[PDB]
Amino acid sequence: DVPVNLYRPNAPFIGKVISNEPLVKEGGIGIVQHIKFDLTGGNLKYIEGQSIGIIPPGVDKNGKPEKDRDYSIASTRHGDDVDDKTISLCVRQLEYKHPESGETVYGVCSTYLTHIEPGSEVKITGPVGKEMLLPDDPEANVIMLATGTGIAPMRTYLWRMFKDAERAANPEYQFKGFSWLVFGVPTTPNILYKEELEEIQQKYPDNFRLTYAISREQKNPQGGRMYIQDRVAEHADQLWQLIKNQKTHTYICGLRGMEEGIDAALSAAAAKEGVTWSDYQKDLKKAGRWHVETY
Ligand SMILES: Cc1cc2nc3c(=O)[nH]c(=O)nc-3n(C[C@H](O)[C@H](O)[C@H](O)COP(=O)(O)OP(=O)(O)OC[C@H]3O[C@@H](n4cnc5c(N)ncnc54)[C@H](O)[C@@H]3O)c2cc1C
Repeated sequence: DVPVNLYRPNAPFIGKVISNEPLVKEGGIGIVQHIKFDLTGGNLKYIEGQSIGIIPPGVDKNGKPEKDRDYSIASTRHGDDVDDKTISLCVRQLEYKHPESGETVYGVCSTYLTHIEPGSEVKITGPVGKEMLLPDDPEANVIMLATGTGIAPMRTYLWRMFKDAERAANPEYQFKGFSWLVFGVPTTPNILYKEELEEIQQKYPDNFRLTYAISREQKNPQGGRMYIQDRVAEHADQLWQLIKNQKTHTYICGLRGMEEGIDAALSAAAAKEGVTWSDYQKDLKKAGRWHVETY
């Protein structure tokens, strides 16, 4: 049922860039781009929570062809125009230290993508992944814990749940549960898709809650910068009470490092009721109700 590896590295789909828009507003940190690709002329299909590969041009420092890099799909199965013709990505330009030889180092595939022009052809593989799928059950509770580009699979969920055109296109999924996104970014200009998330919470106050952790604008109770683990700690009891429901799913996505603090906070909440979270969590994972994609 789930589409997987309709295209592979040895024979990728050659798509075309339709658009490449900035998601970091003025005064933000770094570069994050929303990139939409044209799927017509191939049979790439996908669903929410999946990823695709991009193969960038060029050779590495050893003269070898650059390999596939994976990116979370940021559009629903229908694409952003709900026409089943496109796919979108949410791509950060990787750049970093002199402690790697040079000045700023720029990631190969992410710089290629963030600066790519409409009309350009791109090698696309996939889709891949079965561990970040949304339940078919419209009454499920969905907790979403995202930092940075980890917003990508959450966008596919929330758009399927809450976009008018999606609801009209998806007879069998009329979401009536409760979802709660905790989203960590450094600044308010760095809140990817801010306007549309806040629009969704406004329209569906009983079905969507939005919580920000903004490190350059907020301090945790210990006086440090506010991170997502701080917000999960602040709301640990609320989150644990939701997690106790047999129909609750939790999704974690972002750059690696968030999980440790999320676990310590939930562990303290569950312990009050004589539950060891690490054991409860293994069971959730086994049941397919604890989903993690970090990188
Ligand atoms: C399942 C999955 C989904 C992903 N989804 C997304 C997504 O939606 N959006 C997105 O932007 N990315 C996503 N990523 C990461 C993405 O695949 C690429 O790793 C990333 O874009 C960087 O690739 P590059 O080609 O730009 O960098 P490369 O040129 O491949 O450079 C990467 C290398 O630089 C180093 N490095 C990384 N960060 C630092 C740092 N600050 N300090 C020091 N060295 C560093 C390491 O050596 C790393 O191997 C995802 C990864 C996976 C596995």
